[PDB]
Amino acid sequence: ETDICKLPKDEGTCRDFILKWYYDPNTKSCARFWYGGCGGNENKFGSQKECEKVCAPV
Repeated sequence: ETDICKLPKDEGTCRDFILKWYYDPNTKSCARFWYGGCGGNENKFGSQKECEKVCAPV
């Protein structure tokens, strides 16, 4: 959708690890990643369902 969905996965830094989801434009679907708590970007969602609503083509 918006160009935020095309941003790269960014695991960031810091050690407050939380599992997040990001949209992968190459597979047209969201996948999980571990975010460290600092230095990420906006292609980062708390659930697969939210990532898919905001980002996926259908």
